[PDB]
Amino acid sequence: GPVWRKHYITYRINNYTPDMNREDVDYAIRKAFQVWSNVTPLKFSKINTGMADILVVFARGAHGDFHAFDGKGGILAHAFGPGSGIGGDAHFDEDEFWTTHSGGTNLFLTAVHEIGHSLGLGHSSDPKAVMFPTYKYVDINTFRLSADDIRGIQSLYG
Ligand SMILES: CCCCCC[C@H](CC(=O)O)C(=O)c1ccc(C#Cc2ccc(Cl)cc2)cc1
Ligand SMILES: [Ca+2]
Ligand SMILES: [Ca+2]
Ligand SMILES: [Ca+2]
Ligand SMILES: [Zn+2]
Ligand SMILES: [Zn+2]
Repeated sequence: GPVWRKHYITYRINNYTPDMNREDVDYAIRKAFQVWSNVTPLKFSKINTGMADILVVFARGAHGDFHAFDGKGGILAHAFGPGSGIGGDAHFDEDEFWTTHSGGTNLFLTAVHEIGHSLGLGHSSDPKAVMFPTYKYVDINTFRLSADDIRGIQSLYG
């Protein structure tokens, strides 16, 4: 049907992963959402029934990701552009070992990046902006966002 929205976005979480703790995914995804929403004119909303805009699914390198990247570290996940259905969703290398709160890779870091890809604009290309390709494990404790960066996205279409 006729799709043309620019404020209210939908979201859906996969089966809470097989390993990754569900409560952990909700907390990490919740915090990232507030950071992306509180810095954006477009509010977001998760559900668990009807179709949604940003869909988060856990899979191992196979369906793409450049002939299946890794499954034990390296990258964490990726997301596509707009569109419908599949478009706007992301895939996290579930095969690997994810660590909630601490122990390695946090869901928050991937949640913020994955989310920004769906809504957030282009990247910065610079070892500092929460979007750049270069991966660097960093507990959310230091996950800080430049005022100019967040202010630019909110000031653009907001
Ligand atoms: C050109 C292909 C890019 C692949 C790079 C790996 C992939 C990119 C993506 O998420 O889309 C990935 O899984 C990934 C890459 C970077 C990060 C990060 C980060 C980060 C580091 C430090 C700070 Cl302060 C903030 C964020 C996460 C996942
Ligand atoms: Ca990985
Ligand atoms: Ca989608
Ligand atoms: Ca896993
Ligand atoms: Zn993928
Ligand atoms: Zn990116």
